[PDB]
Amino acid sequence: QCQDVVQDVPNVDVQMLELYDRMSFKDIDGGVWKQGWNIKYDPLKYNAHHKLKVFVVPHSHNDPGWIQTFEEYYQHDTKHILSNALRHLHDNPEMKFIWAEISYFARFYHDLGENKKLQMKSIVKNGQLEFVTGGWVMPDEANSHWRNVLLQLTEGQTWLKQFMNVTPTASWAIDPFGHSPTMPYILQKSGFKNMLIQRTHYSVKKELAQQRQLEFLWRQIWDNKGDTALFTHMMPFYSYDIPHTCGPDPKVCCQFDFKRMGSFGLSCPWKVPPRTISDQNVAARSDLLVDQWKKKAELYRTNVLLIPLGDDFRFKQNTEWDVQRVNYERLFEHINSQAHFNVQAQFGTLQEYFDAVHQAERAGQAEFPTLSGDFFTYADRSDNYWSGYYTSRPYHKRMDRVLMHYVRAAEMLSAWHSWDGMARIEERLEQARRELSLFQHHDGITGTAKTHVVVDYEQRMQEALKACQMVMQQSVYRLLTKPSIYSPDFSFSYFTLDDSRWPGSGVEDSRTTIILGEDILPSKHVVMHNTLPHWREQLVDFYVSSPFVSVTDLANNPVEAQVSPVWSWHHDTLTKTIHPQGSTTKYRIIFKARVPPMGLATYVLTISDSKPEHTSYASNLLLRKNPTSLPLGQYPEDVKFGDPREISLRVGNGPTLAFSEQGLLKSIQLTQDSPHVPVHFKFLKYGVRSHGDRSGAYLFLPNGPASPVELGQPVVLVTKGKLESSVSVGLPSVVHQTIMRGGAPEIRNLVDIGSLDNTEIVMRLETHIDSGDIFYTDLNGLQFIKRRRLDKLPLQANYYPIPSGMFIEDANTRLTLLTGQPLGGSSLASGELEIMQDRRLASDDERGLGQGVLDNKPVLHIYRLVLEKVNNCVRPSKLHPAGYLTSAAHKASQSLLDPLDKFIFAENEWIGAQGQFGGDHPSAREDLDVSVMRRLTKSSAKTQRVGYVLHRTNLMQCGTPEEHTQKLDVCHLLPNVARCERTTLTFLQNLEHLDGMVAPEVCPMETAAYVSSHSS
Ligand SMILES: CC(C)(C)c1ccc(CC[C@H]2CC[C@@H](O)[C@@H]3[C@H](O)[C@H](O)CN23)cc1
Ligand SMILES: [Zn+2]
Repeated sequence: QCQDVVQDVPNVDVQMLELYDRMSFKDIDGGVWKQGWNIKYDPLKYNAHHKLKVFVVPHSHNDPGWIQTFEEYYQHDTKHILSNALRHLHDNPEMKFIWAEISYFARFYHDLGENKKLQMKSIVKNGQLEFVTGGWVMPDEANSHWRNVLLQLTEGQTWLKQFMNVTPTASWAIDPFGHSPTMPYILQKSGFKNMLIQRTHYSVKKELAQQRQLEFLWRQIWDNKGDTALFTHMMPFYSYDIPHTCGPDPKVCCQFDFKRMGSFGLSCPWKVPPRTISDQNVAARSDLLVDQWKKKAELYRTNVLLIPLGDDFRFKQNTEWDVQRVNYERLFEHINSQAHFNVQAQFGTLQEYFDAVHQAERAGQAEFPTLSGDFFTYADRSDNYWSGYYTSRPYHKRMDRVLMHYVRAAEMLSAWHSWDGMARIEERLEQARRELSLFQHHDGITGTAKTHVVVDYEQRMQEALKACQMVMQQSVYRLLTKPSIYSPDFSFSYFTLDDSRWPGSGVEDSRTTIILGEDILPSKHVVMHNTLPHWREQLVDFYVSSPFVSVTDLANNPVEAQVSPVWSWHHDTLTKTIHPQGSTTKYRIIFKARVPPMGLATYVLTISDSKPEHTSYASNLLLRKNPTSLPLGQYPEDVKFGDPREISLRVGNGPTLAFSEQGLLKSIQLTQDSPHVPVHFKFLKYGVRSHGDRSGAYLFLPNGPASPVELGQPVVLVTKGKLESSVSVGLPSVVHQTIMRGGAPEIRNLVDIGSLDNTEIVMRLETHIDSGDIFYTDLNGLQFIKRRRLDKLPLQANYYPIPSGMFIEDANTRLTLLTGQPLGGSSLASGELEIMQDRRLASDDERGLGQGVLDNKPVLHIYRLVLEKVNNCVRPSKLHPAGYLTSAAHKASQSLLDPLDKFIFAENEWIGAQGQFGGDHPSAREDLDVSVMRRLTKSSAKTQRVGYVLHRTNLMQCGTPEEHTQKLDVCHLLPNVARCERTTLTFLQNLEHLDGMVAPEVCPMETAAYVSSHSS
């Protein structure tokens, strides 16, 4: 039944890792096609019986924020583009136009009067205006999580189905900076038949063009059968603009951009202007244009040619619509009437192009190659590799992952009930989904926008977090209060969220202290939520106003707890040291919470006069020369001091970690008997070139390999507890922390690059693992792909996105680093892993942004570090392009991305409180996730509908007995089920009516969607 994703290497015509190994990547002058060759064709190829069919496709690339904000561009440009498209298409029935960004289209359509709404629907229904992709945005493909690529796709397509009555089946991605196979994966499971891409390495375009492999069936790297395949068109030239879309010679194509004659303030840099088409020049102009088209056609296999016609924010002015349309109409009338050309040219849409290509395929005219792999890391010219944006603006990259999880938790917690309109649940969730979707844009999460635009995206995401908190806390109050007592004010705050890692300690003082006292309040209820569909334990922590606090469950059973101080790090501008201060007023309490699948668990925190029986207190040791006292108020244990030294720590039965005198990891010992395996953390810095091209928001152009950060004699703080221990050190630009709770450690870096211009800070791991030139990185949090370091390419070409994790391995040992934020990284030598923390760049890199990156702010990066023996694991063969996580590594990733949520009851007494929700939910096998749970109907619908996205990853078999778990049937999670359907991933089309109303579990590496219908 299920394909084996480990043991069968797919047979494909093009495999990108293998192609990379063989290619030479020489950057030679190809002539007018600077990165190609002088294309030749046989004029006799086309004739009366075999004509070249040419589709000229007008378009306008509209960024939802870049140099201006979304709203600034809407007011200045996009509202005029859309208004004039409506008028011009209405008045000219043969003219066509494609549109990608639904965030803008929705913003426009809601402001139109009814007369114009009807006109707009008519030009869509008749095929003149065609939506391509239909997502909220055209997202980044490097840093984005697959869950959020799906979220923004669904937001735009749901809008289109409701208001336009259409669902695109062709995708258009002309500007993201390199391309991911996560896109065809999601698109093919969302009803798509075709997709188009543009920004791939110039050497890749040349190689594929020579073999006519620019159109291909793109399947996943593990897919042996080919059921994931999606037909893909790669454009062949340097840009999507008119000079790089008519043919190989931009000096010629520029003459066919009729906006460049002067009055629009545009010109042709190749020094020959366009000229108005007339009866006296149309034969010579047609000669030149058809010659360009026939050259382009030589690179493809059918007699159907795609010619995009557009650029950024084009088709704004009425006069521009006229100048392009009238000149092209004169060319078509001539060309189409001159038999000697054997061409039929017309305005078209993207779908019309793909339909004609496949008609040719079915007529036996062409067969297409199969392809797997990705298209990172992009270079547009010379050694200019776009690996800088894997790290740029890292504060907002981390915020993306925080809001990702809060959107999932708010949608899931509120899905359990139907809500009155007055509760504003749908309103708040729509806002949250739309702001997170907007940020997936290729100038949002990428960190490539102007400073004031980054500020706009941040403000929008903060509003979205506040929306999620409101929805979550109203839902907890309803799920855990006796129904006949439940008395909501939908504007009131019953709970406040407590989040230990966002914005994080030393970033923002945002967390509330639980205030207890004999003369004010003896106790406080807290609740934990677990969005994952299996029973979960996790340590949780809260700030409390006394160290003498104990924890009980809601059966009044004692729960073991640990109290630690609250430590903050300060750059002391007097002593010129970075050192910690302990609170005299607040303390941390830590305990293990145990929470049902997709459920809630309540605990109680109670003050006492003295040390509680079931609460312990951490010891604290400050290692530094020249110490001064550190008082901690009521904290029962005195801080200890010492000169810097090496130290070792072990929590529970977990690993034993050894640290250098500078507070950095030096070894891990897995068990009592086992070796101390060398695993060393080191911080280094890259700089910028003093001559030639400069690093900026997009480009990473280092001045050689990185140099060690000079550490001096840093201050190291060691906290030792029964439940949690840690080592923290104040380094220049980074407070580095290693935390131990009995399994793989958690690493946290508080990164403040300060005023260090032209510096990139990297965290490196050095091991003696015999990895050679191989490492693995993930794609969109969905899959791990094999990388090979290539010494034939420069350092920056060997950097890849690290959206969620990376690893190196040999026959016996693996080291995996999981991340809570997307960052750039590599393995530049055998046994090494490295990941960039932040970058501050004084110069612009000449890709249109017009500024460096000088707006850095403190960010708390989070990680898990997993060292494992792998000699017993069943792994793919040497030729397989994929890799897979172990159970421990996958759970460590989930701990970063989807932790327990923590709620503190706001008032003094919670009347009607209950102890647990979800105790009867099935606890599914560990590789299965409910990625999305979303109610799809408002309260007035007679038949309620709930949508689920189910994802099964693939974990290595390494000899651990599988325990029994329960089957998860999402269609029976809510009562009174009347129907269960399998749908596309956007929920917009029903694909299968399911027997017995049971939703089957999915295969490894597959994602399915189901909708349950319920009688209400
Ligand atoms: C020549 C000059 C002015 C430096 C320049 C260079 C490049 C560009 C286009 C940049 C591309 C790729 C990066 C990307 O950030 C931008 C926006 O998303 C916009 O849609 C055009 N894109 C625009 C202008
Ligand atoms: Zn763009």
